[PDB]
Amino acid sequence: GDLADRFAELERRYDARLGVYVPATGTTAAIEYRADERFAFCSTFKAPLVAAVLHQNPLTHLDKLITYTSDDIRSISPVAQQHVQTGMTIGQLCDAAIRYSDGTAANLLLADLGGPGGGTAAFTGYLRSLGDTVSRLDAEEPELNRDPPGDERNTTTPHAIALVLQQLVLGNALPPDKRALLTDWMARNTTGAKRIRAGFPADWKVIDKTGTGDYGRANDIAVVWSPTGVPYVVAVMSDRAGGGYDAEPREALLAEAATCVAGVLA
Ligand SMILES: O=C(O)C[C@@H]1CC[C@H](NC(=O)Cc2cccs2)B(O)O1
Ligand code: NA
Repeated sequence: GDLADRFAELERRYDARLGVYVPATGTTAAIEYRADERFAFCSTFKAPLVAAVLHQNPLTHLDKLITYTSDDIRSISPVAQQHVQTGMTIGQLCDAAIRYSDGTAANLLLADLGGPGGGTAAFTGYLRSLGDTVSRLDAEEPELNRDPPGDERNTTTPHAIALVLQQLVLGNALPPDKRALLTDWMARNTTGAKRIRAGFPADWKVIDKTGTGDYGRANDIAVVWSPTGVPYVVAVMSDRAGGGYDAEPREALLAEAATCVAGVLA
């Protein structure tokens, strides 16, 4: 259709590979572009990671204090690295993992799921439990960013991650109370002003989880509400693998992709 051609023009203009998935609703068709193609998760996994922790524990667990050392700061950790002396509660870790993409928080929450591979296996299994047979997490931060194009490790697809997020925020994967916490953390995200948010009019609400990696990898997964309160899930994934491991990620690609989506859903 014409929208596919426009996504293709966007890819050509940015010298990038773009993936888009907006699940169909009772009133709207799905928007799909390279939606069954694999893209690195990057920091986007930190949102479903928080859902896994929520899922597996009573809410009182959020008050559990976790201590760690400066040697645990092995990845970009804007919150955790300033709380080595105090520790952080599981809830604070969930907050940081989503709103600041905190990698140490992510690793600690992975550990909290238990089992081999520092909780990476358990994370993947959580996604399996939501019907996702595609996504896989194989390493902790930062080593999960190291995989070259073509390697299936630490990848998802726009389709798979969109349907995960759909079930988590809009569906019944979580009880409404836990769902509200996940939603609130994504709502107050600090990292996403220049991506999906930048492509929707100000009277639309946007909650989201960003990620950035090597090979120009830039993702955003969002739930948006129209001015009338109609929700949609918008997953946008990109890389610029053609330019090499140090290709510049382009936030503006995601904003423009989201603009194209907002045009269809207005
Ligand atoms: O939310 C965002 O968009 C940024 C977030 C930062 C932590 C994670 N990145 C890393 O830890 C290393 C990186 C490689 C290339 C860039 S940062 B994550 O994937 O992305
Ligand atoms: Na500190």
